[PDB]
Amino acid sequence: ELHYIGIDTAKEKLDVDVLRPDGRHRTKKFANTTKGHDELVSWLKGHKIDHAHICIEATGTYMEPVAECLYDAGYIVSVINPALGKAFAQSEGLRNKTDTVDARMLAEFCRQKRPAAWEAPHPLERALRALVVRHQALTDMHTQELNRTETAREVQRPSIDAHLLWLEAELKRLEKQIKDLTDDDPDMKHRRKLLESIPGIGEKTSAVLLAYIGLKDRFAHARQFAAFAGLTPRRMSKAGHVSLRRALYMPAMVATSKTEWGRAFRDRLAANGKKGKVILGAMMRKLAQVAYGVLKSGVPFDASRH
Amino acid sequence: LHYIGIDTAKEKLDVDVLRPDGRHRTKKFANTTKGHDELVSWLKGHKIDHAHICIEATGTYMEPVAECLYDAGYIVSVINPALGKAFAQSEGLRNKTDTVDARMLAEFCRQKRPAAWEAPHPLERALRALVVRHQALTDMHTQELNRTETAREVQRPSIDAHLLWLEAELKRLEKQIKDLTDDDPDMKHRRKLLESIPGIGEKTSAVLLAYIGLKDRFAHARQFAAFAGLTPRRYESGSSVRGASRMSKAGHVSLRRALYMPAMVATSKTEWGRAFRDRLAANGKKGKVILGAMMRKLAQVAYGVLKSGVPFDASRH
Amino acid sequence: ELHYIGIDTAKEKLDVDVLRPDGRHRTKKFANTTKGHDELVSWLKGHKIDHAHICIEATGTYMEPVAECLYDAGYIVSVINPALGKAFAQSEGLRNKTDTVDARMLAEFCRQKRPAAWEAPHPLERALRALVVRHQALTDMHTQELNRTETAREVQRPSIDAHLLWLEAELKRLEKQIKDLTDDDPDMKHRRKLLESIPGIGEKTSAVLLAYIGLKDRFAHARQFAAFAGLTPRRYESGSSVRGASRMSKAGHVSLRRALYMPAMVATSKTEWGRAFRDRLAANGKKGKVILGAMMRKLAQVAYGVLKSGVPFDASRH
Amino acid sequence: LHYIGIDTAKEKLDVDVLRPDGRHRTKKFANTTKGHDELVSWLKGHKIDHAHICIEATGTYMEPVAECLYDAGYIVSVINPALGKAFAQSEGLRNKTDTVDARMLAEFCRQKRPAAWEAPHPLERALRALVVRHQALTDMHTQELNRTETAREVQRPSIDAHLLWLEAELKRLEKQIKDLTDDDPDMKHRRKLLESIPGIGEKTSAVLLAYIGLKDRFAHARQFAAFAGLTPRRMSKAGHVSLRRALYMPAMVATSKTEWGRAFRDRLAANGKKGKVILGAMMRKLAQVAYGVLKSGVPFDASRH
RNA sequence: GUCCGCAUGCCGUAUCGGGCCUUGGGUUCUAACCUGUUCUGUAGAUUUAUGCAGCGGAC
RNA sequence: AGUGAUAAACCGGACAGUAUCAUGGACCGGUUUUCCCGGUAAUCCGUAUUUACAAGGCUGGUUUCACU
DNA sequence: TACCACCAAGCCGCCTTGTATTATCCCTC
DNA sequence: AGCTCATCTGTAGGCCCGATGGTGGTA
DNA sequence: GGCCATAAGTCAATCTACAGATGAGCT
DNA sequence: GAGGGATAATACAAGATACTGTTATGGCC
Ligand SMILES: [Mg+2]
Repeated sequence: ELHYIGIDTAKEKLDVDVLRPDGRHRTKKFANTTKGHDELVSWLKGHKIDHAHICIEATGTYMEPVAECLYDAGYIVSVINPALGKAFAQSEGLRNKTDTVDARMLAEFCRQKRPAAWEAPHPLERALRALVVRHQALTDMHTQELNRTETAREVQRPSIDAHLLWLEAELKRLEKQIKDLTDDDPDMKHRRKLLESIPGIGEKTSAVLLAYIGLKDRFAHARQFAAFAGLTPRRMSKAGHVSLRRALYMPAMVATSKTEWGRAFRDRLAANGKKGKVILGAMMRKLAQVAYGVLKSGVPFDASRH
Repeated sequence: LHYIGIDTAKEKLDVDVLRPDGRHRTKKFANTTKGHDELVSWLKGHKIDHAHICIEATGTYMEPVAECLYDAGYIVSVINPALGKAFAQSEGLRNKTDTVDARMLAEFCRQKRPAAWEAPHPLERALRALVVRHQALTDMHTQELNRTETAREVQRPSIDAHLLWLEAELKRLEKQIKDLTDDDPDMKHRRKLLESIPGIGEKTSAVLLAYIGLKDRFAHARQFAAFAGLTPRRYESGSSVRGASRMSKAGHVSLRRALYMPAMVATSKTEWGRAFRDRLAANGKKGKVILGAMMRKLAQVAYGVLKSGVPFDASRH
Repeated sequence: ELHYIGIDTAKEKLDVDVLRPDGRHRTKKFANTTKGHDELVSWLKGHKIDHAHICIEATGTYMEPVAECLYDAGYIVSVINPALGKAFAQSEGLRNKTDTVDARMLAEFCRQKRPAAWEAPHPLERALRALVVRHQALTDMHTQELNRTETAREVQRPSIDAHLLWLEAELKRLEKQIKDLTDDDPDMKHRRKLLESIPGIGEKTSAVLLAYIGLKDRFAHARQFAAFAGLTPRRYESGSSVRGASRMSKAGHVSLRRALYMPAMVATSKTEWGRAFRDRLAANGKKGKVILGAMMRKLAQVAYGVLKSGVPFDASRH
Repeated sequence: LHYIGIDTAKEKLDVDVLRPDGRHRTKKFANTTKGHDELVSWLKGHKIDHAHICIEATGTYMEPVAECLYDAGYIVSVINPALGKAFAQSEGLRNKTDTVDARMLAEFCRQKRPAAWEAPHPLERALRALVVRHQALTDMHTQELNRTETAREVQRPSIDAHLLWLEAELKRLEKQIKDLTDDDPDMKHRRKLLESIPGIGEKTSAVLLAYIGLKDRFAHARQFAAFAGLTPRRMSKAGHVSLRRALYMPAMVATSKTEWGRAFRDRLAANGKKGKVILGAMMRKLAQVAYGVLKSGVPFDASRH
């Protein structure tokens, strides 16, 4: 006795499809609102559905309320990468693509694949990643305006210089807001110190790594976390968080250039005859693994191991 | 019930059994009559009485082993290679640049539980073989036709000699097809029904029989249209993603190829065709769009007329 | 007597290649600095070169000072579209040494084609376009931060809301700076009112149009200004077989093309003469965006027409 | 001197004359033996007895009119169409029509002053035609060979019957080519020089001679390498594919089996070059050495390499 | 010999940007008609090849 | 930077192909959403040959070596 | 003790002209 | 003075150029 | 003097949902 | 009454798997 539910999410609506143990489908549309989420739970209890595994494609942040609602209702929620769903639909031989089809396709995804259960991240983890991605957003905007000074007309410059001062201030404000967040929590304070002990990783990179690694050891292996960033070869897969991947490139250079263990790594690969960026790609992968390793070890970085 | 996947190749087979408990027995074999008997014996050795084998439709290299296991007394499924690739990509994020392993096909078989494959009737195999040979030589004839336009004088003897040969051969095959369909009383009758449709003649009917077959495999005419890849492909999500509808093309190309000129003959110089054309033309559709739609219609009517078992009735349209 | 010079510009260094009437070359590289620009002029006068036609590629802000320098030093300066430059290099050979267009190639471009002479913009024209493109940059960033509010985390919202305020303030400030520019000059003040008289054009669109049309009427026909914005269809007819389909060329300033879209949408919807234009097109098998693309072209063409006429918009003419 | 630009079509012509004073004169003609005789007369109508005519290398529809005007007494230039298009994009940014292109070729002619086109010798034209036909039948013979691999048994009589026909025809042309060569004393000797190179045999010698021709129409051997599209820009590939493809198998036979070829392979292998990069390099070399050997007029000498 | 450890070797070309240039074609002929699908964006998801080598532990 | 010489050295990833596979979204009656059952030669959603085919064109960069 | 300067840097053919298929209807020997 | 509401499949080319972060080494 | 093997054989993340602009008539 | 010729359509994009031949020469018989 286990139902398999599939929810295709939109901004406004929720298309739901319940696959019963007998094999027949029940479907109903709902509003993607706090009210319409309570309507969904009531409609499941209406049909006497107590145990169910619910599958839902990671679709912006429109699925996040209902995923947490159904988790709290006491169901098994799985939030799948939508690339998998796309591939599954093709494997299921489906020609047309509609919302009703997708909700059914997700129900069958749930039954066949039996995906891993989804856990809502800790409030601190959610806060930290929010600040970190906001910080990258301002940096990008600061870089836009900093490029413009190069070829700016003299009537444009007062505006550009003014904007740069604002952006530089706001950037510092967040950096403190981040520091306050990690310093308050005893665990994050300690874990961040461990990351900064790695030569090549500083204030900025340590925050990014904590945002994606989290409080607890959610990864079982170092190579898993490296793969999660899209750093493991397939050429690099690039099948992982781009914000995590981009944050490691400049750490990789200062490591391979101005550290002992970095130059040691650089020279070894240089000997075998690797190009500059190939070595950097490799060092990005290594920094990721070492970062996860240092945290699980729970003791400062030790160069002797490398 | 065990689940087996076979990664077929020209020279080697690669086999992966999945036991009910969940352990993998694996062995490679030669893709030969000997190595097919080795497989059956190896399966029978490990006390594998009932199993569901899944094979990719790679080509003619997988056909003997599929027949061997069918005879041995197993459930053989022969899957569209695109489904296998898509399945591998649904199993992981980074399986794009990877082969579909025998293990993957066993998992495919367990999860999907695909339909059982049936070997075609020897007569159906012969017909489809002749029909695609006929298409092959038409293409070659067309090549040489195009060459006559801009030929040099020293080349023309060679091109003209080839054209004679190709026309003689095309004519020989057309008789060999006619003799095949006439000899069998079922095909003779079913062909006559297809030709009753206005827009469908001697060549198209042979192509339709080659893919419809003796038995009525398709439950609904809709499905035979989908089989040819002639149905539109909807692409809709939320209130933003709005992909324009287009011909799916996810079906037999040999079929889809054969229906275009019929569609053009239908919509142009036929009562029921013009009627269809005008209605869509009024609704504001392009010329080639109307043909694409008529192609789907002909396929759908072709199966409909056979399913009825009576000649084409214009009143129904 | 007339020499043909080509200058291949870079950030730091100039690369000059004189072509003599006889056919021999003179080559000398210079620094791309105020000193090196005066050094260039002296060097040309050194070799008794008073009459010459200089050809430079339009690569941005590194080639502007030297183009000014030579124009003032009494020479015919042509500033060519780099797309023309590359196409010329490919017409000279099939397997060219490099894909780059060197100074020698530019000297040759100048000789064979005798391109049109480049006139330096008026300080006010150059200032107005500077402010207008700055305004469009801040509008883009404002739109970025607007989109973010939709899906923002609550810890992020204070930062986004704060930025939006700054951007909105800056945009108001900059719009006033534009208004004060045009209202000071009696020429620009008059021309702006003539533009705004057109239904579907207001304060923002008028400034963009003035920025690209300028003080004087450089275009002979109004169709040419529509082409300058990249709003004219692109035909691809060849022989009998090769017949494609007409789409917008988009071969022109994006700043103009982006500025006219919402005006066109206002015109066809609310204004009488626009609605009239929409309907006649809509009668034929013409889709919504196709009508907008058409109205965009029309608005540009009317915008120029009105300024050339020198009298406010008159609905009777449409 | 007048600058005339002919835009060619299957049926019609679009002539555009540009006078020294700088005024256009347009007049259409039919692309026929009659309409070519009209053109000659109409030019002499406006007292044009000395002009440079520019026309795109467009199919074979411009071959008669080019031969006509060459015989009439004009400087005919037949330009690569890729150049023409590039020139059109250098003049403007917009629109592509027949009326534009006819006028455009007059401007091309004036500014560029392109090299004069010379009609091939009948034998050069015949040999090329046979060699081109021979490739067409080889490509068809391969199709039917591939088809035997996976053929059904009812198809197999048809495929085998076709192969026999194709093999008979290939053998026939190879003789027709050999007869053409052995008759002409020049081609007979020229081909013998080509075959003397280790790595070039019956097949390749005919292909090379088809594109080199009777006269030494290239100044240097490195020019002929460029004409095949074998020179690095990665290979440009800006040349005859028929000439290019013919050298790949000779290149393998050279680098693998011949003494001078192995030497070449080894030297690049020492520097650390990939398999196909060495083949790419040897293709260029065979082309260069082929032309060199003909210039010399002396059988291949290994010493030089 | 098997299984399990690994911040190990082998494999690895990051992510974002900025500025500037653009003087149609046909017609009943240039503020007319025919021909015309703007310019930019935003957010989220991603758990090993441990595949093969080493090195270590347990039985 | 020209001109002449070059069968040398450096720079070099050719072309053409073949076979095979493919059971719509839905609509119309029941049930009283879908699912499921029955029906579909009708209506709405369709730019064929998941690459249609043919012919033609293509006069190197540099380093040595001479002469300006 | 706060401030400055490096650290890495790949992409791979273009053009111009043409035409066939099949089945049904209409015209001529 | 303020608010709504008009469009919905995707497809121009070229040339000049810069930032990121975290060390070890300066003033 | 007629047959037969055989030399060569790189590629550049994937998805899923979403939004703004400007100017004129209306409120 | 039967056989041959002409016309209908025109912007293009977007699925997978398995596989082969070319030529010329030094090896064989
Ligand atoms: Mg969805």
